Amino acid sequence: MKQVCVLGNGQLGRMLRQAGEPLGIAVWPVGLDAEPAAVPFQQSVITAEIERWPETALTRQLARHPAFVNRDVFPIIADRLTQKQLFDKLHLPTAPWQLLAERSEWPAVFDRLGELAIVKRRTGQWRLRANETEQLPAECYGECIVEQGINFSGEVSLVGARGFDGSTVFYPLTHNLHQDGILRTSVAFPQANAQQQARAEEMLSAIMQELGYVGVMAMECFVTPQGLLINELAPRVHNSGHWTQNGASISQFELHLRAITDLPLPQPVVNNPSVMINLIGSDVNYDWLKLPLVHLHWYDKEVRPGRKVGHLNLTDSDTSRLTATLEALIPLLPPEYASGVIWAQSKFG
Amino acid sequence: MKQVCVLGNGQLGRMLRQAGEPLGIAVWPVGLDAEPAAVPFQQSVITAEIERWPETALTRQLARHPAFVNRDVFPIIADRLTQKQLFDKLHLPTAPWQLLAERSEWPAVFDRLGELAIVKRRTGQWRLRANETEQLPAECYGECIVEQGINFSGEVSLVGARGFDGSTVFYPLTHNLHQDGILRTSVAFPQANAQQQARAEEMLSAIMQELGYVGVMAMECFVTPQGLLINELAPRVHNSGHWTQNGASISQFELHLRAITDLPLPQPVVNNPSVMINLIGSDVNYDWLKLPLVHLHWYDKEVRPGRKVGHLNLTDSDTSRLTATLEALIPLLPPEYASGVIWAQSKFG
Repeated sequence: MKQVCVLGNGQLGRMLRQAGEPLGIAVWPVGLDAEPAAVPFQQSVITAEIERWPETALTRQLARHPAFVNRDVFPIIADRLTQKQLFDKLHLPTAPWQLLAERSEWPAVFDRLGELAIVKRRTGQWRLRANETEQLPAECYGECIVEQGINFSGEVSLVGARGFDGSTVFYPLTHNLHQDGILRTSVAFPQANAQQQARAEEMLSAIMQELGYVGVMAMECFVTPQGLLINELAPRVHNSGHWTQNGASISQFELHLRAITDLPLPQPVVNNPSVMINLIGSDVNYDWLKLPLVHLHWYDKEVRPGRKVGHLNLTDSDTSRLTATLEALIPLLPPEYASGVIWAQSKFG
Repeated sequence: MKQVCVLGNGQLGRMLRQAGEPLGIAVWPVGLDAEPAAVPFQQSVITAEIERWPETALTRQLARHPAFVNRDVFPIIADRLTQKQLFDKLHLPTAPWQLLAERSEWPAVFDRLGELAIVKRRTGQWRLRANETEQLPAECYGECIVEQGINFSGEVSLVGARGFDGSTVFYPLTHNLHQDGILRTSVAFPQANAQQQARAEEMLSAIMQELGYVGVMAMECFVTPQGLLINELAPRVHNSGHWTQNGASISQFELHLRAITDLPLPQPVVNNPSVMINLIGSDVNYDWLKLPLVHLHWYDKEVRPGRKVGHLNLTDSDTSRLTATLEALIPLLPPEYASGVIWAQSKFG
């Protein structure tokens, strides 16, 4: 019996545990509060569904763990500065940026970055125009970064994994839809554009290798006129990959578990397209289940506005049946969901 | 005329041949490269000065030889795993260990084995602390073993032999000094501690018998607070037994030859203490011969750093004369030899 402890007590941890079980792998999602005595830390591999955590009884001992996988990577990614610098080091396309040091810069920051300057904290964000300069916290100077405002045609993410052996497997690119800064819909086609897929894998491998990363990692990018631009990275299973639960032969959760426990890591097989619909601050509606293609993933979380409470995965070989199902779902969902659905739908047309 | 072929062309083979001659026993040290036509394999007993060898024209035919003595033992000893397991099977004290299987273990490996974990390959070694875990090759997992880090008071070896008849003879324990993983000095007293000597013979006989071993075998141990611990075994004449050339009535070389050719195997007689000083990557200095007690064994090998090129054996009934000689040798030897000499000297005081 293989064992794994997951630092973080959310749906990702729950979903990892769910995938673990049928494989004979025990996964123990742990909260930060928790006492080091409650979890089998001592005899398991340790992973995390969170990028950064506070210091506690637990996390203290964890930084000592001999088998806390990718322990050192988190921080690099946790900090926007270091993350951005990593892309730079590898010569990967990303949006032009620089850390915010002093007001003197302001003038030329607008010169090479243009009209809109996107300010961001290192550890939310501002969209300042030349005159809104004064609107920013003073505290920001040297703790906040600026990025060129990028106009993309679309967004995509590359989900893949790397093993201890340097082996690497990837899923097809997934098309994402964010609304109000929230992932709402993801679509995956079994056969992405081969060139674009190739271009993206190239960048993710360079990254994983450089980092000595073992396990599942997601890379978010913008589709632009001058190729793909790396936007952000996630050192863990990621929402945009949920569709793999029902749409691939090996899910992202399983994949993550296989890699860290040294299990085999062949390339997953995707035969059909999938559509994932994220459930945000909405209540369960068992009516959704009248559609046989629908697969409900309820996180069992107290419902709240803006809170991801579950997701729906749809996959089928029949795109018509697939689109029909989306339509049918419209009315069964709150209105805010309509846009996302049509969007998804818009992909099969 | 008895005949023997020695698989391996080193000093051990040379020394066996030297001992063979006056007894009317022809010994043919053979290299691996060699052609099966060059050696009288067909009409001799075959032995080896090496524990493991590659596949060749020679070694091919040898695995067919009807008189390749202890053919099957080598491999058992060649592999640390199987060796360690043999001690286990016989219930002999040895340092706590386990093969390295997975990172999950790491945590508890440090629990029962302690602070320092000694990693070793099966067929060099690492001394990893809990955090140096990541410093080990990935390849190691399941091809490398871990051993408890043992704190011994001293090191000793038991050299002895077993005949086809199950008869068994041993030399007194020999005190060894290793430096930088290299044997530097060995001291033997005619009368070892009777209990300790008894305890050690008990373990070596159990081993030889179990293995059906015929010939000379050496057993290296650690002297600890909870008795002797078997460290390692050598299925052949061993460096720590060189002193027997001049310090015993029957040398280890002769003994090895007698056993395998079915000659008589009475217990050798040791009347005095002996001191052997190994010549490592040093040049011959005929000045050493101004000391009448010194017996030089030059291997006739191209000199090289770290290479054992010869040894000096000293034996006498007069311990004062013996210690004086050691002192005298200090200056005639490179400085690196000083430590070993004083050590040896330290035993007569």
